[PDB]
Amino acid sequence: CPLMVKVLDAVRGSPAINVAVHVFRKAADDTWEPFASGKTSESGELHGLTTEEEFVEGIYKVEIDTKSYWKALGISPFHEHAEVVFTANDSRRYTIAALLSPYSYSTTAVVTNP
Amino acid sequence: CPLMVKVLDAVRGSPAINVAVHVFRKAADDTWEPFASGKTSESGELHGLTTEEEFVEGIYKVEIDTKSYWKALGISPFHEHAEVVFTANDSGPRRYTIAALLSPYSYSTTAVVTNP
Amino acid sequence: CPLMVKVLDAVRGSPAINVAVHVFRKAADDTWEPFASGKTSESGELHGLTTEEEFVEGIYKVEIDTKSYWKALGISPFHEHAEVVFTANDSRRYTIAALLSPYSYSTTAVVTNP
Amino acid sequence: CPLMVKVLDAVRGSPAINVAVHVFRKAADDTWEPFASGKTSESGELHGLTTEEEFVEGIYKVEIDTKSYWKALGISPFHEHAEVVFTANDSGPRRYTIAALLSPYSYSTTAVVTNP
Ligand SMILES: Cc1cc(OCC(=O)O)cc(C)c1Cc1ccc(O)c(Cc2ccccc2)c1
Ligand SMILES: Cc1cc(OCC(=O)O)cc(C)c1Cc1ccc(O)c(Cc2ccccc2)c1
Repeated sequence: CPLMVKVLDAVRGSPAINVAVHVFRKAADDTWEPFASGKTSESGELHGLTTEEEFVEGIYKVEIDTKSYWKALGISPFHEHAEVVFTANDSRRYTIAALLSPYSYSTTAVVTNP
Repeated sequence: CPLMVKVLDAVRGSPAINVAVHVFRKAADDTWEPFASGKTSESGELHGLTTEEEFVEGIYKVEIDTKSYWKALGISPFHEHAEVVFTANDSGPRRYTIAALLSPYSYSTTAVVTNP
Repeated sequence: CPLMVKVLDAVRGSPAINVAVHVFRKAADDTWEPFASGKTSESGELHGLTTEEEFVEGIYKVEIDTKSYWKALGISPFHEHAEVVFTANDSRRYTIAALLSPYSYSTTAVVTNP
Repeated sequence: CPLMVKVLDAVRGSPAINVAVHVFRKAADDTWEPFASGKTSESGELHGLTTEEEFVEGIYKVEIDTKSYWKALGISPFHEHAEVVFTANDSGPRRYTIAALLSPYSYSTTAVVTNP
């Protein structure tokens, strides 16, 4: 699929499982419209968010509900969520990886050619 | 000061200089209200965004304009910005440092929260 | 396999391909002895480093030749290499992930139960 | 001072305090010679490790004792330490800040290199 999300937990050294993830596309009036969502699997992965036909060029936001995830582990977190905003440009499979800690997160993009 | 932002460049091993930073606060009607903004200095620091009086409890969004930064350097980066969103001062006033590390296709953000 | 290495490139947004990786186990006299090595694949992965029988408890070092990798891209790097040192403890597949930038690197461990 | 180390804790959103740091320099015979060592302060900073005179060209290793840090907090971390290895002063004297961010199963390290 053209867009995949992979989330890891830096405290336990494991995939971040059952993390809610919502994806939005920016519309003509500059608001975010829901596009896709899911929960990460047992391997911290979220596949089948979209298809090639639907994933057109545009500005996308991937919002990862980190706060609910830490709350379920009984750990006080800093961030309300993690939000990754990017332009999808035709020329390409996107993997958005995120590494979570209660007071920090990192995100990287892996952009590859089939 | 109660809120400070520090930005580094992981390609150039230097502070990220002249990076625009915009801070918003969630209003009663659930919309983002403009709160303060500024530019990182030669040391990659942004001080003086706010005051103890003005920086009340709330949900804040710190948006770091990573894209314009990379573009001025001739790089086409992945992200539009780096965005940090947090509830501030929920148990009384704290001092927040938002530290960000930038690469063209990655960023990290961390918070240092201390009680004066 | 019990030990896997995955390396990403934060400058290009891609797997880090053809990165030399050497693994060492700490011996009784506190020196590092070569244990395994390889180069990352087209997907930035290095599999088949060791087997369950051979990967006993001990202190391991994973040395990732980041400097040669940046040099091949024509980019000046800071670090001589990236070196991840850990205790492998029985109770477990280890993924060591690393995210590379010329002046920074991060590494995380994903430790999972088959 | 020419070499400074700054350490943060990503679990506690605070400086990493009382972290041991050992610095070595590669000798002529290719072995690591002890160069300087110290403990991070209440701000997670380690200053005064060396001087401009003493900090000559060479390959240096900065070893941050992350394991003892986590253990004193009751965590069993993954890594034995965080180790940064770099050629220093190859085009003349520079000032180096080694910044590290710590989680039990992860760490990041970055370098800020400036020309006084
Ligand atoms: C907050 C701060 C105080 C500080 O005081 C030292 C000084 O400059 O005198 C120095 C620095 C480089 C910093 C910023 C800083 C420290 C560690 C660090 O890892 C980072 C960048 C970072 C940001 C997110 C994830 C990993 C790294 C910045
Ligand atoms: C481990 C892995 C598995 C994976 O699925 C395939 C597999 O499990 O073999 C896909 C990816 C991109 C990865 C690597 C990865 C996942 C999350 C993540 O945040 C990072 C980057 C990172 C690495 C170290 C420190 C901070 C951030 C890499």
